Amino acid sequence: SMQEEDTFRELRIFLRNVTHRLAIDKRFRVFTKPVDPDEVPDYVTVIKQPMDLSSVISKIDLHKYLTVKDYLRDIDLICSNALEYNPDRDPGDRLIRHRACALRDTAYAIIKEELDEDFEQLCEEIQESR
Ligand SMILES: Cc1cncc(-c2ccc(N[C@@H]3C[C@H]4CC[C@H](N4)[C@H]3CCC3CCS(=O)(=O)CC3)c3[nH]c(=O)c(C)cc23)c1
Repeated sequence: SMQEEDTFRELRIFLRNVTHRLAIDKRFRVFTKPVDPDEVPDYVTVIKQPMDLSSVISKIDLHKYLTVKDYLRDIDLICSNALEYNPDRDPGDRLIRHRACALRDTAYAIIKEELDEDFEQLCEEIQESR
């Protein structure tokens, strides 16, 4: 309907704002763009699907997220990837794993405080009717 196009445009607005707020945080710089293959030449082999906050914006714009839940899958992907690709005790790995977890925790916390559950529920129901 028209009532439904609006619902997803509002979602896209919501998600772009949250994503922007993560992307401007200095701790998450490492997650903002796709990996530089010169810096980590084996990344593509170790990680099935790279994900990053730039890509998440592109996906929002491509109407790829119909629910916040689907969005959070990709935030969770950004984080799990980092935990997978940098597992070691060394401080460089610990630092990025911390930041990965902090990204994930921040996203969820913004969403907890700012997403209306009835809005998310409406998004899920319009989605389920397709
Ligand atoms: C500028 C840039 C562009 N593209 C990719 C990266 C990048 C580099 C290194 C790692 N992982 C390292 C694996 C081994 C070797 C050292 C250490 N363990 C680890 C470096 C950790 C470092 C990352 C940059 S920081 O400023 O956040 C401080 C901690 C990378 N690992 C990744 O998972 C990603 C997404 C990129 C990346 C950087």
